Parts: sequence; structure tokens; C-alpha cells
Amino acid sequence: SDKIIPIAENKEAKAKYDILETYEAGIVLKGSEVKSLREKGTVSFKDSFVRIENGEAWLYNLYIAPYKHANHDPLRKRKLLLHKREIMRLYGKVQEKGYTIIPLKLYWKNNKVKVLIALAKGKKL
RNA sequence: GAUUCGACGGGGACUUCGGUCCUCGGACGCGGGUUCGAUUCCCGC
Repeated sequence: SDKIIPIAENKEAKAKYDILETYEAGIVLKGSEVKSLREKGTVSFKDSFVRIENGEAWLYNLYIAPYKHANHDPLRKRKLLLHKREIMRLYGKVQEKGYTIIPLKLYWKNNKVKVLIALAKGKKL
């Protein structure tokens, strides 16, 4: 029914944030990026975060390795396809409780690239 | 093998206007075009 293939998970985040809610992806990717995401290409979530600007949702520091396609800043503010009520929802929480929104993984789901997003807290340790 | 569930942009529908939707574009090097329909066909970079 729903075939999916892992691309990259964020280990540096499973022992740091305590997940409160998870939401599913939607990212307007640039051509090249998709190819170099299939071609295998490296990707990291180091110091990557999500911000809600003009009513939109943005993934801020995701390194997507480029490829021989001839331009494509590997970091780009990438936009997320996520449903207004979902943004507004997330947005609220961030204020109200000071929470934070971070990326948990990248994966394929019907040859559509997607990024899992959570609304998290801190751990105190 | 419709299809980013969604954001945004372009069209459009119903509404006690607060709502509720449809559709088209876009991510498979870059711009097109063929076709009902094209990451896989065609035409330059």
C-alpha cells in the first residue's frame, strides 16, 4: 500500500529532544537535489532547524550533496508542504510553551521525497 | 505508472462570509514541445 525507502535519519536528535508530536514532510526540492538524493549523495542534519516565516514552514540548514549537473547552495531555506492548520498549530506551541521544531528524517514515499518533522522539548540531562 | 495529502503561485466553484473545496504548475541536469497522461518519447543548451 505505502512503499517507503529511508534516506537519512537524525541520530544527533534522538538523545537530545524528547518528541512531543511528529508530522510528515512535504518539501519543494530543486531538480538537481532530487537526482543527487537518488544518486545516493551525502546529507546531514547538523545544526539543522525549522522556522515558520510568513505563514510558511522552512527547513533551514540541511546539507544535500550536489552532483555533476553543472548554483544549488547545499543549505537553501527549503520550504515545507504542510497544511496551514498544521503550521498554525506548530507555530502556536512554539510560542505558548517555547518548544522547538526539528527534522527527524528524510525518506522516499512513492518516489516523493519527504522529511519527518517533530515538535520537541529539551532533556535537561 | 493520476499523485509533493499540504505551502506557494495561476484559474474556478459553493457559502448566514466566518467557512468548505476543485484544478493547473512544481523535484528527478536547464529551459521547452508532443500526448488524455508522462522523472522513462521528441527539440535546443
